[PDB]
Amino acid sequence: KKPRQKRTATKAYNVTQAFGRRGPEQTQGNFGDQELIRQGTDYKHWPQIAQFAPSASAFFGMSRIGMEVTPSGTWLTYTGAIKLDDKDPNFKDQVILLNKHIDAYKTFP
Amino acid sequence: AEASKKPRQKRTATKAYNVTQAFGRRGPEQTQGNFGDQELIRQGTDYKHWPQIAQFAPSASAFFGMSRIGMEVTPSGTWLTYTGAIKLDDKDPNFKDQVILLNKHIDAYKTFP
Repeated sequence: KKPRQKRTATKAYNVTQAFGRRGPEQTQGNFGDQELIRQGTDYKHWPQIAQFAPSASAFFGMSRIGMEVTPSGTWLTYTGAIKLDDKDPNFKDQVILLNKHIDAYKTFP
Repeated sequence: AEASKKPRQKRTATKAYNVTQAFGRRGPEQTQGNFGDQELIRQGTDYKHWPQIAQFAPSASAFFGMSRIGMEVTPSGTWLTYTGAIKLDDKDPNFKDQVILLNKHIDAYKTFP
């Protein structure tokens, strides 16, 4: 429907449907437990996750942007690091939240 | 330019608060931004070809759905790491212009002080 990068996951159109199953491959997303995958932006903690997502400006501002041609197409590559605010009183909760979702697929039945 | 108060990832660069001010000088280093010619650097989202760049920026949902996310703890703090690739549309008539525009900005900093 939308280009992948503009899709918004919800219960009606979930993370697996929008972005593919989570897995170890370089082309796959690795982020989200079963609850987040099932619900996308309907997830109870979506606001606390979304606080880390870049604005279009920040995405093109902060990131190392590349262009690669592979057999499947031409790709805009991006890499970056976003510093958590360790002064933020919720820092400890933000670490626990990200810990619950990074590579959670490894524990799925 | 009260824009400076927002966390780095929520900043919006404009003529009043440019890419350098919001996101640091472009450069080659591992977590230094490399994107933008002199014109985009000075204008941010006022750049008159911004919409044709922003079409490739991810939604929050796509950012956490598409990307490889990691977390690092270092002497500087805790960092959310991210890598990913966004496919351009080979079948879109505007594809060649899209490639020309992104190539205009990738590592453009190399050609000026």
